[PDB]
Formats: sequence, structure tokens, C-alpha cells
Amino acid sequence: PRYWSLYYREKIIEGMEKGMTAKAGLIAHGRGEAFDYLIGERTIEPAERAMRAAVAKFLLAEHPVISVNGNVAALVPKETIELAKALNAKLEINLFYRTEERVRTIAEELRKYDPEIEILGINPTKRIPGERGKVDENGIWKADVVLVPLEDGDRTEALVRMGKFVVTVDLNPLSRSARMADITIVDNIVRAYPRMVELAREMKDYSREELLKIVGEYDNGKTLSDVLLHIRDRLTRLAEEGIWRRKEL
Amino acid sequence: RYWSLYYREKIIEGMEKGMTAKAGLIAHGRGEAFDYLIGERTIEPAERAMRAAVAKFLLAEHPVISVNGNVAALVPKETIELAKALNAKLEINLFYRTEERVRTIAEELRKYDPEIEILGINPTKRIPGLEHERGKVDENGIWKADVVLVPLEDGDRTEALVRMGKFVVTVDLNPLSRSARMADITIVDNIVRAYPRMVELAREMKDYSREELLKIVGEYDNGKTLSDVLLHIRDRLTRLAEEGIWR
Ligand SMILES: CC(C)(COP(=O)(O)O)[C@@H](O)C(=O)OP(=O)(O)OC[C@H]1O[C@@H](n2cnc3c(N)ncnc32)[C@H](O)[C@@H]1O
Ligand SMILES: CC(C)(COP(=O)(O)O)[C@@H](O)C(=O)OP(=O)(O)OC[C@H]1O[C@@H](n2cnc3c(N)ncnc32)[C@H](O)[C@@H]1O
Repeated sequence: PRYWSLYYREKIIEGMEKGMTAKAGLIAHGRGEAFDYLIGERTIEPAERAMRAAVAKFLLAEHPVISVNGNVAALVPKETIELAKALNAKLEINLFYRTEERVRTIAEELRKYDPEIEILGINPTKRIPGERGKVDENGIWKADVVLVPLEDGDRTEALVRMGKFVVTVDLNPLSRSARMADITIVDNIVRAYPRMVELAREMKDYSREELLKIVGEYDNGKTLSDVLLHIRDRLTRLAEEGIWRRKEL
Repeated sequence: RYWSLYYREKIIEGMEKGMTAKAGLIAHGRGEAFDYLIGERTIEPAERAMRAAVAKFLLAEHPVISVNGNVAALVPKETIELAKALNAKLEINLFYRTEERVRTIAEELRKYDPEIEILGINPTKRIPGLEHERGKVDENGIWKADVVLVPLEDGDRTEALVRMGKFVVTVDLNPLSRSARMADITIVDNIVRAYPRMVELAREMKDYSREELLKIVGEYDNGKTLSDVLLHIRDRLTRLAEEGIWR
């Protein structure tokens, strides 16, 4: 139960000691944990719904890109790579609190899982019209669909104003990033990525019309509302049944 | 928001000194989120919990206030004031215990009170069910305590103390945590606000007879209080869905 929360908590700490994860990242991880408590630390129906749309969107994309930050590098290095391949997307390292050493360390971390994998962002020349804020001209710069997980709200908003269709993974359904993205997956990235990889496989042979069917029916606003409603119902349920001295929830 | 950054730095600095555990930085972030969820203030259920905690401490025969790396960075002065106001002993008790951390914590406290007695330097007693360094307490502190305050604590340790028959009070912004659920009295408020309020409550209740104190404790239901905290959060989530930008 709490085993994994402790497991990933140590992974996050390891990432900082290795030079990949920022201190702000440890703070961020903690905030995510609070919200993971609200949704019961699992994938809820509204999240699976959002992931179906996300995968469909990527499979329909012309220049898809998956972004990687210090937290992603520490939590799902292999899965982020598998997702990129499953979605035929490019991987770009893009840090909010960027330093070249963090970028190099992250790239090295990813290489350990796939020495031949192509990694963008090591030398970003273009800049998102929003000091920092540089992106690879062959990656996010040209991308039509971008996946930017555990992202700072402002950054998420910038990319959108930039004409990009933004997909994010964020446990905080009330965050600016969650509200601003086009498709918001409110689930722990450690759970969301392996589910998306599997969804991608299952949808591999879908025609364009059935992929468009899934995307067209998706409403991000309605989905975020369902997330909050799920949380409110669960809270009401817990309050009414009581949680004092309760072993597990 | 200004004070949010202020306390974040205190924690980060505490981490760089080797006083606050690294996990404490993560725990601080979890606290920030829940503080946001309840309103960044002392809600009525928290005040209700504090009144009962204070009354219970004034009834205690061997009260002890536990101190960890996060307390040391956030409320070093207020925890000493609280121990005095409640006539309780102070004991450093860490989950990620190391002698260097204990010494560093003790030193921080000494900056505010050079003569303050500090237990937990040489713990010789084991908490049943708790292994190694994470499970030893001071023979004259928590080991003999009837009422103990273990703020921002890991649930397993809170529970182990309860299993021992001790009356456990905790300050924890996460009402859903195992610690919050297992404690006898759970204060869901930020510790930077809770301690100064408990200091004030203690002075206001110092002349209370044991009957008045027992009245307060007797009317306190931690289960209903935890439920109210959850309903409060639920209601805030709702309003919050209107307050602030959207899309
Ligand atoms: C995370 C961080 C520090 C990484 O910086 P860098 O590595 O420099 O790019 C940076 O992107 C940042 O400042 O993010 P924020 O803290 O603004 O927002 C991160 C969002 O991710 C959420 N979150 C944290 N961990 C997870 C998680 N494990 N899974 C899903 N969501 C998560 C967190 O609640 C918050 O809503
Ligand atoms: C905090 C920590 C790492 C300290 O370790 P050590 O110093 O080694 O004893 C250890 O006790 C721990 O792991 O605690 P947990 O993370 O299990 O639980 C701490 C609780 O405190 C909560 N919290 C964080 N900051 C505050 C705070 N500022 N005020 C009230 N509650 C807070 C946090 O949300 C969490 O529910």
C-alpha cells in the first residue's frame, strides 16, 4: 500500500543525489502525493478516459513529442522511452529549472535504458514565445502534439498560446497546468505511463476514423469536473463512514 | 504566499545543514498542498482539536513533546514555548535517525534556550514493533509518557505509540494519512499556526480545574472531527472550482 509511495519517494531522492531532480522537484512530488491521497492512489475512470483521448490524439499526430523533466527521469525513465516508441514520438528533455548538467545527467540516465534512443533538447536553439524557455527546433518547436507532464502552469500555458495541442499528466486537477492543457490526465505518472503504453498497443490497428471518434467525443473540462466530483463523493463517503482508527482506506 | 516561500526556505536550509531529512522536503510539499486545500488557516475543527489536546496535556502526569527535523526548521522556538506552557519534556525523536542530526537539532533548540533539557540524545528503550534506530525512545521521555505529541509523523510510528497504550496527539495537515487516522487527537492545521495557538490556549486554561479540563476532553470526538475536516475540504474544493482561472 504505502510501500510504493515510499519506493517512489526514495526514487525521487535518488534522482536529486544523481543530479537529475531539482529540489523543487522534491516539493512537487510531495504535492502530488497529497492529491494522490484524494483520488485514492489509483487510476480513476476519468483518468482512463483522458488517457484514451491522449493516446488517440498522439496516434493521429504528425509530429508528436514527449517531454522529460527531472521528476520524470527519476520516476519513469524506461516507461517514458516505451511510451515514446509506442506513440512514435520523439523524446525531448525540457527543464523548468534548467542547467546543462541536469540535462546531460538525464540524457545519460535515459541512455542506460536505450543507448541508441534519440534525445532532443541537449542544445535547444529556438525559444517558446512566452532567459529560460528554449526548445529543440526538431522537437517541441515543430511538434503539433506535445506531452508535458508534471509541468509548471505558466509553461503549459505558453506552449498552448504557441499553437500546440497540450497533453499533461497532473495529480492536481485545480492547477493552472491542468486547467490550461487540452487533455489532462489526473493520475500518478507512475501509473499513467504504463497504462498509456498498453492503450497504444490496443489501438495500433484502429483506423483514423475510430481514432477521430475517440478524440471528438473528449471534453477536458467535463473530465476535470468528473475528477473533482469523484473526489468530493469519496470525501463524503469517507466522512460518513468514518476514518478514525481505520487500517486502510 | 509570502510566508509560504519563507517556510519553504527554512526547510530547504534545514536540509542543507543536515538537520531536516530529505524526505522532510517532500513531506513539506505534501503539507503545502493540504494547507492550500483547507484554506491556509486554523479551521474550527483544528481549534476544536487543539482545545482538547491542550486540556489533555494539562491533565497528563508525564507529558512529552516530540521534535523532528521538520519541527526543528519550522518552529524551534514555538516548540520550546509549548513544552514550557504545558510543563512537558522535549524529546528529539527522528524517523531517519543519525547522531549528527540529533546534535544539529539539539543545537538549533539551544539557540533559543541554552539551558533547555533535551531528551532523545541517548534513547535506550524500544517501541514494540519498531526496528533499529527508528524504534528507540528515551527512558525518561516518551517511554514513561502518558500523553505525547508527535507532529508531522510517519503513521507506523504514531500507531506503534498508540499500541503501547500511550495517548497520542499529532499535528498533521493530511487528514487521510495513517498518522492522522491513528492518533487519539488529530490537529489538521499547519504547525506554524498550531503551536502558537496551543501556547495561547495553555495559558488561558492554566487555572482550569481538572474537572473543566476533563469536560473538554470528554466532549471531544476525534472521529467526528476528522470527518468534519474532510467535509470542510470537500466544500472548499467545490467553491475553489469557481474561485480562480478556468478552462
Ligand atoms: C516538477 C518541476 C519542479 C520539475 O522541474 P524541472 O525538472 O526543472 O523541469 C517543475 O515542473 C514544477 O515546478 O512543477 P510544479 O510543481 O509547478 O507542478 C507539478 C505538478 O505535478 C504534480 N505531480 C507531482 N508528482 C506527480 C506525479 N507523480 N504524478 C502526477 N502528477 C504529479 C504536482 O501536484 C503539480 O500539480
Ligand atoms: C516528516 C518526516 C520525514 C520527518 O522525519 P525525521 O525528521 O527523520 O523524523 C517523517 O516524520 C515523515 O516521513 O513524515 P510523513 O511524511 O510520513 O508525514 C508528515 C505529515 O506532516 C504533514 N505536514 C507537512 N508539513 C506540515 C506542516 N507544515 N504542518 C502540519 N503538517 C505538515 C505532511 O503532509 C504529512 O502528512
